[PDB]
Amino acid sequence: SRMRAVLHLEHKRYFQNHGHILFEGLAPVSDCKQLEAELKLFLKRWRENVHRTLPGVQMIVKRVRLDHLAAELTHRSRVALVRDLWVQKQEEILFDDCDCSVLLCLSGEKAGWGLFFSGEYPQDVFDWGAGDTAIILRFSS
Repeated sequence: SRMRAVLHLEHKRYFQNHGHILFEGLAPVSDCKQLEAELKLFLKRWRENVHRTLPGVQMIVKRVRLDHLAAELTHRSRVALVRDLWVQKQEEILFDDCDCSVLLCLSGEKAGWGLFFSGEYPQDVFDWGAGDTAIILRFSS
């Protein structure tokens, strides 16, 4: 089982205040590693919109309620996943003008960890070992 997660008003405050927020254990480490395993395989750009080939992406978004959480932080009625990127390093996260992005770490110490943010990726908030990958999720209203 997994507890139901709930945004506290302080998480909202931190995001309103800094324009981003970082959550430990945002998504289950099991779904994460398990998705990364299918991603390393899917390699016969390849890394763009992996959700159009792997059901695991939209299942994490839908089952961890990232979409509703994103909307809640940004005071939107509804957002939806419109794009994604499987990245190996932080410099691959380029500007996107969507309502809210969520970086989700797939492997390593920081696996299952997730960062919500709008605009350009926040340089010194989150990073992952050279052996680790992550996936960036763009949510739009």
